[PDB]
Amino acid sequence: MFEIKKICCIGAGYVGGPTCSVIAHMCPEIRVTVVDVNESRINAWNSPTLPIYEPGLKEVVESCRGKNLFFSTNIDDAIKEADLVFISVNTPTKTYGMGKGRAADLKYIEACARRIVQNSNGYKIVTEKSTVPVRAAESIRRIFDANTKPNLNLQVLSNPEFLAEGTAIKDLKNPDRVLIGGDETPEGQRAVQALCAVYEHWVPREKILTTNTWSSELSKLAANLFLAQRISSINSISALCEATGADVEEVATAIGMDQRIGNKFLKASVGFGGSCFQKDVLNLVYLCEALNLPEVARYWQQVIDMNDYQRRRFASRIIDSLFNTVTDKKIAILGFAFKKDTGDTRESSSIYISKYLMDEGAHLHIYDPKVPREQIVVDLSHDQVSRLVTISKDPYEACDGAHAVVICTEWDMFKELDYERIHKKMLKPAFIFDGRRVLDGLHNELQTIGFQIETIGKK
Amino acid sequence: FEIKKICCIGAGYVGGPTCSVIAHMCPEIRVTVVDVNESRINAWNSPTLPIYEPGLKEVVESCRGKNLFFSTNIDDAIKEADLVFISVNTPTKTYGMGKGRAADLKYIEACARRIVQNSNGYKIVTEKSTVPVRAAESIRRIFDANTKPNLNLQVLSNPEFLAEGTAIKDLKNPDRVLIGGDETPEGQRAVQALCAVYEHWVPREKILTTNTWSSELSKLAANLFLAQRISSINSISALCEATGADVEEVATAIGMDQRIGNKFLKASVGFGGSCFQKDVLNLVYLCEALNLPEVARYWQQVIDMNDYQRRRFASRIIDSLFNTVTDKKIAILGFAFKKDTGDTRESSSIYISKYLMDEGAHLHIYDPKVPREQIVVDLSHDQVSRLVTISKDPYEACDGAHAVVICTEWDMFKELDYERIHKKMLKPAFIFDGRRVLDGLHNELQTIGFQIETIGKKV
Amino acid sequence: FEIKKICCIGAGYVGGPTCSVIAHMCPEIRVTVVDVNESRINAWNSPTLPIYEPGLKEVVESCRGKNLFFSTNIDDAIKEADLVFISVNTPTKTYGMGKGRAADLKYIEACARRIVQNSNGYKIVTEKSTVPVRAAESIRRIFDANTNLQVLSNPEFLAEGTAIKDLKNPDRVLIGGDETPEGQRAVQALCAVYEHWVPREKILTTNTWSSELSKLAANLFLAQRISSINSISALCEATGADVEEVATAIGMDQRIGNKFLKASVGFGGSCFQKDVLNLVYLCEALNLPEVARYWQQVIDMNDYQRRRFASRIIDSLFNTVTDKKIAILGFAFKKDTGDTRESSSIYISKYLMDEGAHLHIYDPKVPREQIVVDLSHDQVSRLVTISKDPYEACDGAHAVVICTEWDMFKELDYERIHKKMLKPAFIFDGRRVLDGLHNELQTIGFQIETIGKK
Ligand SMILES: NC(=O)C1=CN([C@@H]2O[C@H](COP(=O)(O)OP(=O)(O)OC[C@H]3O[C@@H](n4cnc5c(N)ncnc54)[C@H](O)[C@@H]3O)[C@@H](O)[C@H]2O)C=CC1
Ligand SMILES: NC(=O)C1=CN([C@@H]2O[C@H](COP(=O)(O)OP(=O)(O)OC[C@H]3O[C@@H](n4cnc5c(N)ncnc54)[C@H](O)[C@@H]3O)[C@@H](O)[C@H]2O)C=CC1
Ligand SMILES: NC(=O)C1=CN([C@@H]2O[C@H](COP(=O)(O)OP(=O)(O)OC[C@H]3O[C@@H](n4cnc5c(N)ncnc54)[C@H](O)[C@@H]3O)[C@@H](O)[C@H]2O)C=CC1
Ligand SMILES: O=c1ccn([C@@H]2O[C@H](COP(=O)(O)OP(=O)(O)O[C@H]3O[C@H](CO)[C@@H](O)[C@H](O)[C@H]3O)[C@@H](O)[C@H]2O)c(=O)[nH]1
Ligand SMILES: O=c1ccn([C@@H]2O[C@H](COP(=O)(O)OP(=O)(O)O[C@H]3O[C@H](CO)[C@@H](O)[C@H](O)[C@H]3O)[C@@H](O)[C@H]2O)c(=O)[nH]1
Ligand SMILES: O=c1ccn([C@@H]2O[C@H](COP(=O)(O)OP(=O)(O)O[C@H]3O[C@H](CO)[C@@H](O)[C@H](O)[C@H]3O)[C@@H](O)[C@H]2O)c(=O)[nH]1
Repeated sequence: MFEIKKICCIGAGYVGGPTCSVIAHMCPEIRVTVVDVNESRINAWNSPTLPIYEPGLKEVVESCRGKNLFFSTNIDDAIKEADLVFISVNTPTKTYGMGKGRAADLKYIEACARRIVQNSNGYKIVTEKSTVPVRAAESIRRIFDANTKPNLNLQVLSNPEFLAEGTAIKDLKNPDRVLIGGDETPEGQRAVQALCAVYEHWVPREKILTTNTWSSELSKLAANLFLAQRISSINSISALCEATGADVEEVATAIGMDQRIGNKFLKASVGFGGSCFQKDVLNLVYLCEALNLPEVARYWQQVIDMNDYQRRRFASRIIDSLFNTVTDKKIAILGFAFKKDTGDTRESSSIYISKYLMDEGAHLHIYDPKVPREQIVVDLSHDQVSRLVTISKDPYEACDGAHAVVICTEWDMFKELDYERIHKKMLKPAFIFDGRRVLDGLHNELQTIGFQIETIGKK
Repeated sequence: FEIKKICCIGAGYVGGPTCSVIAHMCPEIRVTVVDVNESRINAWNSPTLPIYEPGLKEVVESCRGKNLFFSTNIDDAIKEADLVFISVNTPTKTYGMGKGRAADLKYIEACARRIVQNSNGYKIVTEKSTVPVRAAESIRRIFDANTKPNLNLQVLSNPEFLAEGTAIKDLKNPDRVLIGGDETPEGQRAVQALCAVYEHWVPREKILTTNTWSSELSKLAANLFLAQRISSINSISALCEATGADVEEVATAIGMDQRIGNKFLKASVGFGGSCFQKDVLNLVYLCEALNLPEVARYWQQVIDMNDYQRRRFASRIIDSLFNTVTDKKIAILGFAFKKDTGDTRESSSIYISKYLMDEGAHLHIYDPKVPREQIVVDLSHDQVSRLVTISKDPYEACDGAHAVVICTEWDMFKELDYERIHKKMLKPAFIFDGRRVLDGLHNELQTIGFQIETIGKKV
Repeated sequence: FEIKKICCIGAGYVGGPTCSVIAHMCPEIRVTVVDVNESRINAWNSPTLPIYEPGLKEVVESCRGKNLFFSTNIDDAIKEADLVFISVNTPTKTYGMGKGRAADLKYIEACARRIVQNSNGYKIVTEKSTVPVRAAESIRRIFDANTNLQVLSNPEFLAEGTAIKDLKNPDRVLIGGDETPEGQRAVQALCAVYEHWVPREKILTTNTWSSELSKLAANLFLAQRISSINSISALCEATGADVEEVATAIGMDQRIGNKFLKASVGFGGSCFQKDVLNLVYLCEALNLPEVARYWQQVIDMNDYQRRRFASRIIDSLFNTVTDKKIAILGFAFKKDTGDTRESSSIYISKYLMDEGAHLHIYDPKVPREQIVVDLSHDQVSRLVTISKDPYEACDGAHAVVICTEWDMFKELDYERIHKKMLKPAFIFDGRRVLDGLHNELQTIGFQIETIGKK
């Protein structure tokens, strides 16, 4: 019977923000207050230009901002007034100690939990939205039960997020499903039903799926595991195609017409990237090693190993094709973002293709149309960067007097280039290693030009 | 030109149904299925077909005697037919080099050589049999080594995608038909000619033409992807039992992401059937042939997971019976590898039954459609005489037993009288549900006094 | 056409002697030996050459400025030459993919590209560097791209220290080339150069790959022998047999030969280990792990032999060597050279340095700056002294460690050495140079331990 009147969200990031903006927009009589430790980020949200850009987000925020939606920096009063409290802070991979470089660090989630119980009174619904390790909600509950008061009654729910970077507003206005996890006790289900009620304001009851708490946490990770698996699986197929004279695009199409298999996430590449997949896989493999599930640990670890194989063997072909040495040779790196049409570099296959060539002493010239040059120096640093790396300002400068052109990001502009011009002003034999299949179709015109072309999944 | 006479060498789970469906759809084409096995051809020409397949008996009776024939006269059949299917079995080698891993092609080769010994003029030889990549090239060399004047034999790949239990449905309305052929003129003659046969009931949009190697590899990749889904959901199942999450919940949340799909996410004791294990093992072995050890161990994980799923389940039964099962009666419900078939090939029931037989148990096995003599054959290799009993009905098997092990998801098992089953079971009585069919009946079952444990649910 | 002008890119231990010997034999041919190291070139034009090779000083001074030249000007040497030798180094890559295994072909690639940037008309490019199999296909692809040049293989078989005798009286010459018309003309042209002083029966012609691979295979067999007889020495030590008797016995069987059966602390030198590693790394790419791990045993045994010997010393010195003066007699990798590439002396010294031993190192032909360089990367200032004469090195020494078979180490006065060593005294004979001299040393009071004696 509980009705959720005011909402607070700790963490105004890529998840915290748009999620609450849409809630605000869909349920005009609910107050949505987004707070965050980073005072700048909060300010950019009330600013004309948003901290994170998502198509349609500005329209949504500007619709209810100041009406029922508020961005604020006063976290404490947001919490003590709220009915439901989202925890949407980050869980970065631990950089030291046990689980170094795989395990998730809960220090921020724990900070939200302690600050909540500090400022809370009466009844409240705490809902974690961050990708957490299974039973991380058990920690939030430990903390709350340890620091209890009279009339304090805090209920912990899981409500993970699923939006893809790029389609967030669509993916939230019209979700494939909404996921809510709660205790299978009466205090839980009441809290589950309260969060349902909020999602019912624009999400049909049929797409709202309720589970237990650990099913919901585990669901978040596994969805990413299955997706990343699909890519590693087709990538391994692409290796096999090159050895047997098959074409991986032909094999993809045939596989994906099996409706039980489906056709999404089958485009073989030089490796997947992004701030989410590899992190979640490592998180799950570390969790498994801690629950004495080595069989399961090493099952999922093959998603990473294969993705690491895909990248390393690309670099190997380049060196193997360049007469086994690539030291002091100019090489063009076309594309630095992990996927096209973005400026995000996180875990981009190009960082590692570049780092491999940099270990040989190749003189790299890098071009991305959207990535700032100073970001590329960070991703390659940690200098060896000054001697070998050079961020070019247009593609043709990168290919001038180069041995090879390496395409590492699927930018559509790379499909349009003047490979006539590039060839005259390259060293011979000129090579093209395309690791994003963007040059599919153009293979014949390129050979006759004299270009030597090697692409993933075709001999 | 038109194919007017088809011959299919191999009257098994592929050759029978696929040919019945062609005849039923192509009245003007004479379809003859041949086999070296006379009892089987006898069964085909009888009111009791040699396999149980929903709907197969109507389709056969629909045109048997008119354009559909079953004979042991292989030689005259090859001679008469325009198109010759190769649809013989391709088991894993149980001996020699690659024992336990490599595919055994002795049955393909015998077809190829019989085909050439029986052939004049023009024929299209098509292999449906799942084979290693480059396997048609062998048939092609055998034909080239034994060409006689006017002998023109074209070779095609036409992998089959039906699933047992849904064969007539899959054949009558396939997601796709895949044909692999020479990029040469004679090959395109051959491929167009086979497209014409399927174009009688299969829309041209759903007919995929590729080269021979892509076709064979697609069939392999399709099966690998499917089996991977099962191993992936099963690996999640083990993690569920350790965390308290529920695999049926997690599966559901995962499958509503349309990029993943909701098919083939039903955790089990282990996938069976003639093809998944052997096809993975084939691809893995072939990867070693071609210096691709990374790919080999990426897919090897599919089998290892499945074998761990099975061992872990056997272990629950034994650990929950205090690690001693000697002379304890155990009911085994379901011996078929899936429901709606009589095929037991590689059924998890076999491996589960064998684990319990090694512990000295008294197994009473029931299954609605698997013939009695097949079960005895599958557990022999007597241990069977001392330990194994085939039960006429499920209540007999559960009578005086310590536990019920459900291995096949036949619908009837959910409908049993467990009230009755309990009174005559030894106490404490266990139901180990290896297929999640008793889901939602757990509360009722516990009050009846039954102890129920199922894949992917924390005890 | 008769080859009238020859260029050799790379004036090292191969390009220098091999071209000196070509010039001394062929007075109607102009041989210019070039290199980027200007100090190396200048030393080749000096009364003190940049390498110690017996007979080499005579040969060079007999032609330098008649038909033998050493220049920094790489381009004109190629432009005007009829034949360009590539004799540059192919080390083991210390970086990137295959670090510690694969051969670095960056110096070959440099020649191939400078040749075509600096040459017109007809020229013969010969690969004398020890390359992997099919590396001559790579130079061919380069030349057929930036387009008339022919590519040949002519590996060298000279061993350092005997380079002059081996170049004047070779067992055989190996020339590998294309099986084409254009190729077989270029091969018989190089034969003509060698036929001035090598008989035709001892000139062997094959194809490019068979030649590139014969060089590696030959060095494998050679290195395998040493390791093989070295393994027997450890067998001898445990059964009281004697490695020299066993070796002598083995070698009387004509089918085995009597050569390369001298046990030792471990084979060194620029090539064996890198060539074995090269071939192993070749084998992985070719999906041949048995061949790979077969030849890998040639390296493991070598490393074992050195370690076993280094531990011999530490164990015998009552298990501790910290702050103890030890003499290292012999830093070159073999006798009659000053090359210290992969000398076992480096590996024993580095082992002894890890124990904190103060080393005093002597070698007749190795210059002191090389030893300091070889033993570093300070730890060296603290622990390593370089002695002007041997008796200085052994003054107050706990032990004398012989790592090189310089004939003069017999000639020493171990009466005198023993009087001024700390007690008890030890000699560790890593080359068996002291056989027969034992009883003397035993009576003098020296404790003598060598390779292959219990
Ligand atoms: N990036 C994505 O596409 C998705 C991310 N996620 C989850 O979101 C996490 C990070 O989310 P983002 O919004 O992308 O990152 P973010 O770092 O932009 O957002 C988290 C915000 O929380 C603030 N914060 C951290 N600790 C705090 C504390 N104790 N008190 C107050 N504010 C605090 C941070 O300053 C930051 O602005 C991931 O690790 C994952 O768990 C889930 C789905 C997708
Ligand atoms: N059973 C299935 O679900 C499917 C299997 N496949 C593939 O189709 C092939 C056939 O499989 P099944 O029909 O299940 O096997 P099966 O063993 O039931 O049928 C093969 C038939 O071929 C006959 N045969 C063997 N050698 C012969 C010869 N030299 N001459 C004449 N007849 C001969 C056998 O007696 C047998 O009746 C396999 O390669 C399998 O991988 C493809 C799709 C579905
Ligand atoms: N040392 C030996 O006994 C033999 C060695 N070989 C092979 O012959 C080769 C020559 O080895 P070494 O002479 O001992 O080594 P090295 O290091 O003495 O000679 C290489 C010389 O070439 C110069 N060089 C390298 N790249 C150059 C370039 N691009 N342009 C101009 N000069 C360049 C270097 O400055 C150096 O002085 C090696 O590949 C070796 O494996 C073959 C037979 C015998
Ligand atoms: O066919 C394909 C599709 C994608 N990719 C690669 O996959 C990577 C990841 O792309 P994407 O899925 O957009 O990553 P994210 O933007 O981080 O979003 C993922 O991670 C989020 C956080 O868990 C989930 O909400 C999303 O559903 C999931 O797509 C990229 O580098 C792509 O190049 C391929 O290689 N082939
Ligand atoms: O979610 C699932 C789906 C299946 N299974 C099991 O997996 C096995 C295989 O199931 P299914 O695919 O229906 O069996 P098959 O009849 O062997 O069909 C597969 O193998 C055929 C032979 O290659 C292909 O033609 C089909 O496309 C492919 O589905 C059976 O033991 C099932 O019980 C599960 O455990 N969970
Ligand atoms: O019976 C023996 C023979 C040699 N060695 C050791 O082997 C090493 C190398 O000796 P050697 O073969 O002379 O070395 P190199 O001077 O490098 O010559 C070898 O390596 C050259 C480069 O590949 C080839 O040209 C020669 O044919 C080949 O003998 C030295 O450290 C020696 O002490 C022994 O220990 N015992």
